[PDB]
Amino acid sequence: SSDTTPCCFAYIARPLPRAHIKEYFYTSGKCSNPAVVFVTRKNRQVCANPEKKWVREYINSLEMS
Amino acid sequence: SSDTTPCCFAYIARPLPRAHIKEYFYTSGKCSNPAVVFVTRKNRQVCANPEKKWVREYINSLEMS
Amino acid sequence: SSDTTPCCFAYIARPLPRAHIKEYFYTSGKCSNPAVVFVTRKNRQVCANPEKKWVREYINSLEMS
Amino acid sequence: SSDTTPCCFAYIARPLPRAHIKEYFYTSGKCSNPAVVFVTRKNRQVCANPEKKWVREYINSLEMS
Amino acid sequence: SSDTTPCCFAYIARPLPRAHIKEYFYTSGKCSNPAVVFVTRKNRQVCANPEKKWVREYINSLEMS
Amino acid sequence: SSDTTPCCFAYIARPLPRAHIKEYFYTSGKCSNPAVVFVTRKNRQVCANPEKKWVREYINSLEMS
Amino acid sequence: SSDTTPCCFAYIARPLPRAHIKEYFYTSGKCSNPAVVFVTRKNRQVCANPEKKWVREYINSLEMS
Amino acid sequence: SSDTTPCCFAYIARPLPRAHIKEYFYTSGKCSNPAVVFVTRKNRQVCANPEKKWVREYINSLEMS
Amino acid sequence: SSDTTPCCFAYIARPLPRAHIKEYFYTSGKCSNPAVVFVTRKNRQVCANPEKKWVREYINSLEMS
Ligand SMILES: OC[C@H]1O[C@@H](O)[C@H](O)[C@@H](O)[C@@H]1O
Ligand SMILES: OC[C@H]1O[C@@H](O)[C@H](O)[C@@H](O)[C@@H]1O
Ligand SMILES: OC[C@H]1O[C@@H](O)[C@H](O)[C@@H](O)[C@@H]1O
Ligand SMILES: OC[C@H]1O[C@@H](O)[C@H](O)[C@@H](O)[C@@H]1O
Ligand SMILES: OC[C@H]1O[C@@H](O)[C@H](O)[C@@H](O)[C@@H]1O
Ligand SMILES: *[C@H]1O[C@H](CO)[C@H](O)[C@H](O)[C@H]1O
Ligand SMILES: *[C@H]1O[C@H](CO)[C@H](O)[C@H](O)[C@H]1O
Ligand SMILES: *[C@H]1O[C@H](CO)[C@H](O)[C@H](O)[C@H]1O
Ligand SMILES: *[C@H]1O[C@H](CO)[C@H](O)[C@H](O)[C@H]1O
Ligand SMILES: *[C@H]1O[C@H](CO)[C@H](O)[C@H](O)[C@H]1O
Ligand SMILES: *[C@H]1O[C@H](CO)[C@H](O)[C@H](O)[C@H]1O
Ligand SMILES: [Cl-]
Ligand SMILES: [Cl-]
Ligand SMILES: [Cl-]
Ligand SMILES: [Cl-]
Ligand SMILES: [Cl-]
Ligand SMILES: [Cl-]
Ligand SMILES: [Cl-]
Ligand SMILES: [Cl-]
Ligand SMILES: [Cl-]
Ligand SMILES: [Cl-]
Ligand SMILES: [Cl-]
Ligand SMILES: [Cl-]
Ligand SMILES: [Cl-]
Ligand SMILES: [Cl-]
Ligand SMILES: [Cl-]
Ligand SMILES: [Cl-]
Ligand SMILES: [Cl-]
Ligand SMILES: [Cl-]
Ligand SMILES: [Cl-]
Ligand SMILES: [Cl-]
Repeated sequence: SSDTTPCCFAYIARPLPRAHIKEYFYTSGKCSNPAVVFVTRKNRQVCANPEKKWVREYINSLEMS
Repeated sequence: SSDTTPCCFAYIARPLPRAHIKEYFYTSGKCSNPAVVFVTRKNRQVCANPEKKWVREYINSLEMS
Repeated sequence: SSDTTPCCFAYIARPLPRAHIKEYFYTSGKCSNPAVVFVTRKNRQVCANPEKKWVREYINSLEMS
Repeated sequence: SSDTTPCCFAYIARPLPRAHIKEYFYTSGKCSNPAVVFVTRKNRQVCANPEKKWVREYINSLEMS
Repeated sequence: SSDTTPCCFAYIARPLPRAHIKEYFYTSGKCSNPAVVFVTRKNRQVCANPEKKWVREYINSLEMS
Repeated sequence: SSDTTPCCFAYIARPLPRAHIKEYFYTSGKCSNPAVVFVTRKNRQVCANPEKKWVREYINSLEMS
Repeated sequence: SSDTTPCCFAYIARPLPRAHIKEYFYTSGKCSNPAVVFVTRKNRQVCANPEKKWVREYINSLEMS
Repeated sequence: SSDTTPCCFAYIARPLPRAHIKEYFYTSGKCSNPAVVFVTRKNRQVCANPEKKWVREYINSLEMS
Repeated sequence: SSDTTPCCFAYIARPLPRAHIKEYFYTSGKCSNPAVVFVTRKNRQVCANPEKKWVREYINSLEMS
């Protein structure tokens, strides 16, 4: 186990393919920049802006299943 | 006693969507900071500030179902 | 994923059986108390005193295996 | 790969066993808090304060082979 | 470990042979240009245009397997 | 050209010790931020601000021997 | 080794025009005085003090071309 | 070859004909007075003040071909 | 014209073939090491030990021709 925290300082511009996304998570509140991280099936991890529509829709899609 | 207990040391500013939350709990009073943790349908866990209005509203909504 | 942190507030009195320990970790520096956590074969987390000899020996055993 | 960055927001107080440490690294400059992360043989990861003598000594020990 | 980031400034013209791709990832959101990087079996990183059909199909192939 | 190139988007404030640096290089002029990367004996890589006095002193020392 | 190497034993105070410089190099570390030599388009060669701010500004500019 | 250095201790006031100049050079930093030497086709050599505009313009003209 | 000075830090071991030598000169008194430089027909500069008999004979040959 690790004491480090994953933070984001920038976001991807174009929406990654929804079908590739395995899960998501909100970055810690200690992070200076609020962000969402999408995790793909092969464990690519992409920082996303929670203020974006497609990001919110993706999260909504993941939770409601 | 000797079991770990979850503590929060910060809160994200942006409120997570009410419809995603399935339950909540208070962190132990032994923690340095008072906190509420919202658990989502997919078991994402977010620390929240109990002194915030929207947090209170969420808890009320969760309790009054 | 969760942004809560496993913190300890008490140390186990009786040394755990070594053959039950599958792994260990140090609690975050965010926690007010320094602590070692052992994870058992049954995935239970047990806080232990970092200064105790058996604790240091278990850790050294786990790392040097 | 991932575009999240490991950040530290607190430091361990007690020096961890030098012999357990496999490597170290400096956290990114994006991180609000400057830190050093020690990585053990079994990949425990511990945040450390680079302004501490034992931390600097450990780093010196690691890089000088 | 390094705090530099792999960024792209040009996209390969000829589609890479699929059988040589062993991994992909998206460049950080910090990079000025959006890009897809394919990692070859010879461990070389190749920038590709995210909009190109063969690029999206390669990614989709890599994630769904 | 289709190869990725290292870019820096921040610098740690605390100068790493001169003695563990074995080499340096400038990031591509295509990067949004001008930067120097110091490579340690154990191949840690740290982004540095070329406009800083200590960075230039280090480079001079590395190149004058 | 038996070949001569250029050394500098002083520096002109007034910085030469940046636009005139096409390249630069460090004198050998064997030279008693550390120095940078700027080479103009018409191949004039001027000794410069590497500890000067404008000199490192020039070098940085020449590198992030 | 010679280890004497050409130095200037005064400057011409009247600008010499640009078309007569085939080259220029900065006097060494060893010289007490910073200066520019213009060399004519028939190898007349004139000391000039680099702080004067016409001198700078002449140099700029020579370097930029 | 250049502000740098040709200095030597090593003496050639095998005496140059006399017929290859075009001219000679003494390195500046500014150089930390005394030396003789022979200029070859191919316009290369070779540092030589000023104490060696063959060096002094070559110089004597060149001056008394
Ligand atoms: O990864 C989430 C949590 O991990 C802990 O190790 C860190 O100390 C916390 O600050 C963080 O919120
Ligand atoms: O790739 C690793 C990370 O290094 C950090 O320094 C950067 O802020 C990130 O943008 C980058 O993704
Ligand atoms: O002008 C080209 C210059 O390149 C440098 O690397 C050499 O040390 C100089 O001797 C040479 O004059
Ligand atoms: O590593 C950067 C290199 O850039 C070249 O242009 C310089 O002449 C070298 O002195 C330098 O080492
Ligand atoms: O230092 C001795 C002198 O020798 C001459 O050849 C150089 O042009 C001067 O710059 C130098 O100062
Ligand atoms: C790492 O340690 C345990 C798992 O061993 C737990 O998930 C903690 O939350 C994490 O920091
Ligand atoms: C969420 O949990 C930890 C951090 O909380 C880590 O990044 C995991 O990869 C992710 O699933
Ligand atoms: C992860 O992706 C590649 C490796 O595949 C690279 O090392 C980057 O540094 C990281 O983002
Ligand atoms: C250093 O590289 C990345 C971050 O730069 C990651 O945390 C690795 O685990 C570490 O060794
Ligand atoms: C004179 O000697 C050689 C030419 O033979 C060289 O140019 C030196 O720089 C100069 O002092
Ligand atoms: C510049 O080179 C030497 C001195 O550096 C000499 O004066 C020449 O005449 C000039 O062209
Ligand atoms: Cl965005
Ligand atoms: Cl899914
Ligand atoms: Cl609900
Ligand atoms: Cl409020
Ligand atoms: Cl606590
Ligand atoms: Cl004991
Ligand atoms: Cl500390
Ligand atoms: Cl080691
Ligand atoms: Cl941060
Ligand atoms: Cl150190
Ligand atoms: Cl960039
Ligand atoms: Cl393209
Ligand atoms: Cl296409
Ligand atoms: Cl070194
Ligand atoms: Cl230029
Ligand atoms: Cl620059
Ligand atoms: Cl004048
Ligand atoms: Cl001309
Ligand atoms: Cl010298
Ligand atoms: Cl001899």
